[PDB]
Amino acid sequence: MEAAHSKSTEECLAYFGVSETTGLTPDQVKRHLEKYGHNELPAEEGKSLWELVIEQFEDLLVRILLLAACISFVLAWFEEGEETITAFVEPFVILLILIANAIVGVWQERNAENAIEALKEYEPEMGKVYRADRKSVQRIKARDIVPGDIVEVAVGDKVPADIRILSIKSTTLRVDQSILTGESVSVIKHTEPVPDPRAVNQDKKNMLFSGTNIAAGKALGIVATTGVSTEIGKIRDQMAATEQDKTPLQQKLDEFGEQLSKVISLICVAVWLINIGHFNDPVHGGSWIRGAIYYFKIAVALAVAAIPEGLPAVITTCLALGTRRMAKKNAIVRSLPSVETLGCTSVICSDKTGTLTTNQMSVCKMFIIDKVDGDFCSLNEFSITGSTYAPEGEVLKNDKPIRSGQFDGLVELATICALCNDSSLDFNETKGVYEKVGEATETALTTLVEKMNVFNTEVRNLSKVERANACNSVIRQLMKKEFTLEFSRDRKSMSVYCSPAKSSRAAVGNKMFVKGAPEGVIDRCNYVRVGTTRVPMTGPVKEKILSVIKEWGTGRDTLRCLALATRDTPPKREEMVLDDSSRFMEYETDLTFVGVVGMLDPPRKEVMGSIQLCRDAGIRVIMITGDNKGTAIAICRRIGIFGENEEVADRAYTGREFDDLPLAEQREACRRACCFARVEPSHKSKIVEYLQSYDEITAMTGDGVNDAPALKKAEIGIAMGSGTAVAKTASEMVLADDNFSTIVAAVEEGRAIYNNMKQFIRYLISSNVGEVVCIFLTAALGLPEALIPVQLLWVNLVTDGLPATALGFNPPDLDIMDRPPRSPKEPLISGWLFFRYMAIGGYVGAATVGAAAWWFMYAEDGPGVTYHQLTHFMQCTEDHPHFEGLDCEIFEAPEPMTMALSVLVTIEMCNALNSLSENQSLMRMPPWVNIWLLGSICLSMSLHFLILYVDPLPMIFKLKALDLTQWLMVLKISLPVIGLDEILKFIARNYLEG
Ligand SMILES: C/C=C(/C)C(=O)O[C@H]1C(C)=C2[C@H]([C@@H]1OC(=O)CCCCCCC)[C@@](C)(OC(C)=O)C[C@H](OC(=O)CCC)[C@@]1(O)[C@H]2OC(=O)[C@@]1(C)O
Ligand code: ALF
Ligand SMILES: [Mg+2]
Repeated sequence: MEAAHSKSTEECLAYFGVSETTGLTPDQVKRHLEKYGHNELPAEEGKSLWELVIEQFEDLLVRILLLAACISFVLAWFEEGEETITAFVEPFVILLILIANAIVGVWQERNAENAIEALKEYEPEMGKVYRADRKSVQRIKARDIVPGDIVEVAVGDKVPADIRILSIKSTTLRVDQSILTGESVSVIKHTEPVPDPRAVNQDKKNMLFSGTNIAAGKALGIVATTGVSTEIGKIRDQMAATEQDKTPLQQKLDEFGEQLSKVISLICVAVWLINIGHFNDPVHGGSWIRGAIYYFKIAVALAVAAIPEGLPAVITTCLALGTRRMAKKNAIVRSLPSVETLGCTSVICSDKTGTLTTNQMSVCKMFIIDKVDGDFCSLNEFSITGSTYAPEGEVLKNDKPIRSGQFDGLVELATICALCNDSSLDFNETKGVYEKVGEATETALTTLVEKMNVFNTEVRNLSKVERANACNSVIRQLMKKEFTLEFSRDRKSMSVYCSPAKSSRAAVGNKMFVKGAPEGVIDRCNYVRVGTTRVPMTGPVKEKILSVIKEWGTGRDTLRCLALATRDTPPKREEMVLDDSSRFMEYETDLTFVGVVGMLDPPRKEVMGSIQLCRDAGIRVIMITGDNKGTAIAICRRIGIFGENEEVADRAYTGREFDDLPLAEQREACRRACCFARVEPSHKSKIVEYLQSYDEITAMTGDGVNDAPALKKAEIGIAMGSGTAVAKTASEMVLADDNFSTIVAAVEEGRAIYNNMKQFIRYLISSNVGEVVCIFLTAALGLPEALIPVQLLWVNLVTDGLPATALGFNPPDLDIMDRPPRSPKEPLISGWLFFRYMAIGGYVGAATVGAAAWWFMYAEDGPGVTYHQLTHFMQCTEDHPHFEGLDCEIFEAPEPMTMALSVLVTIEMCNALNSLSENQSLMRMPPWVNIWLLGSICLSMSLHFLILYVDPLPMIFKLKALDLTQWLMVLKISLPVIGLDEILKFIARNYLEG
């Protein structure tokens, strides 16, 4: 039934044609069960083991490096016995790394908790219905409940489905709807209709929502909707349909390989144009079948030279280490890719209760009457410190500590708070903290009484377990609570009947202690207590009292206020009719006003500061809460989201108000407003989405089940360490410490990491440039292969793979948190940096090819072959005449190729020092600042030797160690790089900007 909250009890029964007295028939149940399905949230299992892997290859650069791997195997057959000892060493290491990351890849992702699983933990296994099937109530499987069922709920019960309340059995039905509002306070339901068809959950006080629980009372209702058609279902649907977007960095990479596929494809065809001068001459020394082999080989070369493999492993390494670092800072990162995105945050959306606040109601102000005299009435106001349920704190009179026991009014105020209470305190020994037992607004009263210690009870030596209710028990010993007149909706107050301890039932001196909404209570008072005396309530006194209640109830504190009173001469136990509550208000009459207490859920101590720091980093903070607007705005002023006196008419909205604005208005509203109150779960995700429609990287921080959709939606969802499992499993990070401050340090860590990732992302890609310049030259220039695609891999995995990981340790800046969030679009390489790496790029390309063509012409132990007979090195065994000198097997010699690889390596070992800073001369910025980089270059050079000496290696790589005569040469061809880029680093920093 849609909109059951807007209809009457009769209309709802009619709608399904059911009897409140008998319930559905076995037929009706079967028909409904088929028409609506089972009352269950569809389970969503994670991707299978097979999927995870396949998804691994889904990457373009990965599918291009795989295609080349195949062509590298198809042509792995065509080979003779000269090198028949190593023919498939390439098709091996090419797919070895592919399946290496693929496998490991799934070793991180397949390890994740499911949010819907956690969510279904709010689904009860059992429910209670009245089926025509039989007379007494049946207890069946919740999933077997259907719309139209007549259900019964009782205190402690976890509501089975979205139900329209039919009849409330007790005086009141109290419900905890924190899974939908994040507020634990008991909501008092009723059965009357709620007209507005757009009423938010907080407004549907005639409905019971699946997943919530009964705090107190017994009720009968009719099921309106089940399964995914419930409020918890919408939460479930927003979490199912999600799939976090690709981080900003991943997009830059996906863009890179998006072009690499175009550039390479274009370079191949490019070289093709330079191979038309051999197609003309009518020669049969190379058929088409053979003629194609050339291209498929040069292609596999370009691919392995372009695709900067190894990077995917360098990144994962930096992040993994960062995560360990952040964990030390109390920030558990569940999604590595989010670490980078957190530094790029411009807006932080935050839940209020239990996130910005402690979620522990605390009484911080209270007053009693001082003296009365005609139109003059003065109050004794006090303040109480303490923001938790712990009995730690003091009572302040004018900011100066005092003893409550001195004031008689406070002895009575405390007596009422201890007696007119159904809650208590408890010390959780396992957790080492004090926790409430029962309602929060009542435990605040319990806690206040322990702090006041109006009878000066000796408590310093009691165990924390016994300290929890010490002072309350003392008071419970003075008066016996005969019975309590439970709260009534038409009274807004509650009272308890008490007789003196150790007196006869006939004895005189009984009292009623009242607690309630100030208006009603104060109006039933005809007297005001003064110390231990009592004088008549008069217009002046009443106005004095109501004036301060008004200030406290709506100010910069907007506190929940309770008036405490007592009936000095209550009715005789007998003449009281307890079974009829409409008679209670009259019993709670002729009252003596005693005092007022003011409470609120405080903010966490370190939140104002944390938000100021966020502001410094150019990050805005917005509040989105299910709690009411008045207290939401109050808290916003207390933590600095609003000015103590700022006008917020257009800067704060309730969910309902927001829903009224048209779409374009809603959007703009998210840019202007900083406080959204009395919202529903989907309102939070919608706000985050609007924020994202302006291309802002938004973080969401919360602790409730109602925060899940938004947490899921935000680029960076951050859950409170001591919050719900649902929130945690939907987040990218968890603040084990529960401090907002931690978020700030995580953003800082996020900015620093990316800065370092920026360098080694350039370093590696840079290297890959010089490589392609090489393969390009020795492709349209005729020359033999200076470097084979089976060597590059090792270089881009171990040679550069080490300096990279070393760069991820560059010392971060100081002004890191004084600059505004960087744009998601900010490119890695462009402008002068595009050219600077273009020069170094082509350079290495010819720096290697030059060392190869050097071992021939201007060489030593090599044939001084002329450049012409060098480029035509092919025509040797076919054209002996023209081209002739030595043996035709000196080209594929392990010398020329082993001369270019030494250059490439020596260059990149110098380029890693050039990447220690964008526009900074290595001389100005000591290349030894990063000790891990120096030691890194060593391990690479040593491994460059090891890949020569130990024969089992240079065999597959086709390399041969060089001596001083040759090695000294490399140092003089690569070393000049600390100049080109050195001069270039001067240009930008002296002719562009700094
Ligand atoms: C792997 C190696 C290379 C050389 C490659 O093809 O990189 C190109 C390329 C695809 C881009 C370019 C390279 O393009 C050129 O250098 C122009 C053509 C000259 C080649 C001559 C043939 C020998 C990057 C690498 O380099 C330079 C030095 O100019 C910079 C940048 O890349 C980034 O910002 C890094 C993103 C991870 C990208 O223009 C980028 O395309 C984009 O979409 C960007 C925005 O990304
Ligand atoms: F704790 Al909330 F909205 F769920 F402030
Ligand atoms: Mg909360």
